[PDB]
Amino acid sequence: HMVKVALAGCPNVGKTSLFNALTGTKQYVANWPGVTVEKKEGVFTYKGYTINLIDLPGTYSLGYSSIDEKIARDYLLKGDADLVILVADSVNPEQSLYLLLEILEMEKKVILAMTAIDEAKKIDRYELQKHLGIPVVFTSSVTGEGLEELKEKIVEYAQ
Repeated sequence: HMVKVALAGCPNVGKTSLFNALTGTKQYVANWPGVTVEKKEGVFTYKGYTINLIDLPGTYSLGYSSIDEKIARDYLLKGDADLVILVADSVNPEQSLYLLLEILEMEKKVILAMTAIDEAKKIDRYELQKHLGIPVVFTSSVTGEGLEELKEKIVEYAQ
């Protein structure tokens, strides 16, 4: 099967690192349609599923007026993605949780991928997940921690 998965997040939450760890060199850069804003897109396979991962511009809010947010908002409204992975900073999750509320308006199928889990130690996952009613995965792009659990969640939504 094919699955289209959008990666969303505020600026500086490790979204590029996570994108790179998932796609490796199987990615390429182009421009979003009609604008100069760069688009990264890539592919990986997991357990028979081919996943097209599209990196959305960083956004504090989908409602803002800059081109970055218009791009992300428009893409999420036109629900081409099958699900969304929201990349979130573990140390300071407030902005990510705000964005999550906005995204849930447009797409109910969301996975929360927490980053900076190593620094953070220096959150009860099951508790955060029970609260939110969506899967929450703790990831480290560097060690690969949590990436298997993330991909497993992608295929669960896909079905």
